[PDB]
Amino acid sequence: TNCDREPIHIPGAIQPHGVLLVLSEPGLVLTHASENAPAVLGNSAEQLLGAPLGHFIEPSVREPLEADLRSARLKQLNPLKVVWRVDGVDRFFDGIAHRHQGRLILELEPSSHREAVPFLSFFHAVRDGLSRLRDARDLQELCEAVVQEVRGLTGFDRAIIYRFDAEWNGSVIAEARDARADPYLGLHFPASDIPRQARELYQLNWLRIIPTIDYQPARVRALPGHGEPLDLSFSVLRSVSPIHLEYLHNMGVQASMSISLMKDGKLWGLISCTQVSGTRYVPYEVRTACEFLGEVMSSLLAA
Amino acid sequence: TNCDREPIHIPGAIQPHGVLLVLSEPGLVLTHASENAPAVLGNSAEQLLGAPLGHFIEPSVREPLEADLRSARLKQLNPLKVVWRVDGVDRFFDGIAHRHQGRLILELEPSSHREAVPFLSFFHAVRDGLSRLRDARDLQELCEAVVQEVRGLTGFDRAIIYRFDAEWNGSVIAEARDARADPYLGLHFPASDIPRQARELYQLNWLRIIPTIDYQPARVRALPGHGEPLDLSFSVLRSVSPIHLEYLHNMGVQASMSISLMKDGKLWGLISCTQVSGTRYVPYEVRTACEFLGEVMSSLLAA
Ligand SMILES: */C=C\C1=C(C)C(=O)N/C1=C\c1[nH]c(Cc2[nH]c(/C=C3\NC(=O)C(C=C)=C3C)c(C)c2CCC(=O)O)c(CCC(=O)O)c1C
Ligand SMILES: */C=C\C1=C(C)C(=O)N/C1=C\c1[nH]c(Cc2[nH]c(/C=C3\NC(=O)C(C=C)=C3C)c(C)c2CCC(=O)O)c(CCC(=O)O)c1C
Repeated sequence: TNCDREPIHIPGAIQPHGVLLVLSEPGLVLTHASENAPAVLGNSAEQLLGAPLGHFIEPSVREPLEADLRSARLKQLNPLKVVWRVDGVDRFFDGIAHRHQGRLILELEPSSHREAVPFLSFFHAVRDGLSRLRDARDLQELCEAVVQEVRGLTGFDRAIIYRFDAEWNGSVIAEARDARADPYLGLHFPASDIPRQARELYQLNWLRIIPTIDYQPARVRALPGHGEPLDLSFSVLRSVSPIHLEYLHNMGVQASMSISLMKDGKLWGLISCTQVSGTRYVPYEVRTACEFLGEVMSSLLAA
Repeated sequence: TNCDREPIHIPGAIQPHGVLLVLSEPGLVLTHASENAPAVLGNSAEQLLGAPLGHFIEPSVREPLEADLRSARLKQLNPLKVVWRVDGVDRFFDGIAHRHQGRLILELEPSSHREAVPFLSFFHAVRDGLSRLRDARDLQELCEAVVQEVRGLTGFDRAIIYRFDAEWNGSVIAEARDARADPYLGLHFPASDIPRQARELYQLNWLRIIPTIDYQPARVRALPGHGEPLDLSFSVLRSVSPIHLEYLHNMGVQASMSISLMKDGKLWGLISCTQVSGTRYVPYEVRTACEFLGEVMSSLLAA
């Protein structure tokens, strides 16, 4: 059987800090809703399933949101501004929507604290980060620049560059760390620690975040006739493989984030961040800044 | 005498769509002010020279603005939010401040129309642009991607990649254009069209914009004992060489913007945009998005 066979893209559940909805097209009827929607949204699955999205959206946000969800050209439009009028009292969310395997999936994460101008942090993060990455004169300086930059933006206890060999064993070739985190720099690990179906998924979906490894997976409920396993390959809230969560627990890690490094269309390595402390709910603008720096580093893996 | 000798970094004047101030440190006393300040700011040079900056700033913006100007770490903090309370009635500006040759220069450009969330356009421009640049498989596709991207963001009639040879002659190696603009693709030009002191300045200051070639230069006035030619090398409002403005007039160009392409610390080429139509007051977020794409392209000039 071994490591490579557990699926991972169809867990049937999400990480409960956000809500996952599936929307029909073109009508935007909710055909799936994750069952943590009462805690996060103020509505039940029963109120949600089969209702049109617009019924729950503050009316002045509604028309542009529906226009974006139908756009196809959908991020490029992410993040979507979603304002949920429940009882009502608005709740504010960043929507990340995508199409995959014929379904339109909308993920909702509570909008960040502040007031502190939208997208200003991303502007500074990628400008300052790009010039630090360009200062690097070789691969090893590039790696150290990225890991210092990502740890600064996220606050993670540890950030490494994890590089794959021929073979798919990995090596910790650069590390930035708080002093509370043991040093993994220089360690090599077998290929099965990131098994083959994970590596294949990470060639397509370049960012994953587990802000706490202790969560109760929120099942995705569906209208009768619907689900059938939801392919969650491109969903940021996808519940991750339980055996990886026990790897993290045994390693003493409470939260994780990694970013794929690509070279010639093939997975080259990861930027891997870990928290030994407590949780790490990285905000949207920070995650996206980090993933953007991973793309820059990936494009600089040349000569 | 010839082309290489006219200075260009000390014209004594600026392009009048913004205001240039020089500030003492640490006290932020205005020692220089451009003479278009009545039109743009609502104050005269006489009211400005020798007054502390804070006297003109809306009080809730004032402390953070002064903190930034003293920071050193100054962009990284650009753009500064500057709210000018004159009579009073607030006016809103993006401040771009820099230190050079011992002076602290603050340039003020009216804040953009809207309402349309700050920095959202930059977020989308650099994300969408980076992935189009990464799609390029060789230098020629890179060049065509950049020129299509920059023309899309700015609306310029023409955008070219202008590459320097051994020698500093130039070649138009890629072009995107409205059909109203004659094609320069494939043309070669002598080194003197971008003379040596311009090329040296452009190795240090990677962006220049002339939103209309028909402007009355606004003299920079100074307190007695002060100016002495203000070195405007890193100032975005620097009035450009009059002979270049007549080159543009004869070429039939009403507005221009170029971005330096760097390779191994040496000027490699320019992204050059021209308007045959009318003016081109490119907004701050667009200019910065374009310059960021120029840095990415510069970093990809490798192998
Ligand atoms: C055969 C089953 C598995 C064994 C044994 C094992 O050790 N992992 C197994 C399955 C598995 N791993 C992952 C994802 C994963 N694994 C890592 C490994 C590391 N994290 C570190 O900090 C270090 C060394 C310092 C290593 C090595 C990483 C980075 C990841 C990516 C996720 C993350 O960033 O935390 C999966 C997929 C989990 C999922 O995507 O659902 C599986 C099934
Ligand atoms: C000896 C004096 C000069 C002669 C003769 C001439 O032709 N230019 C001279 C001086 C000069 N040029 C510049 C800056 C400059 N020149 C160009 C040239 C081109 N623009 C085009 O569209 C093309 C071809 C399609 C060419 C060739 C460019 C792009 C620039 C940069 C400024 C801009 O983007 O418009 C200067 C410096 C002007 C300044 O920075 O003050 C000078 C003195």
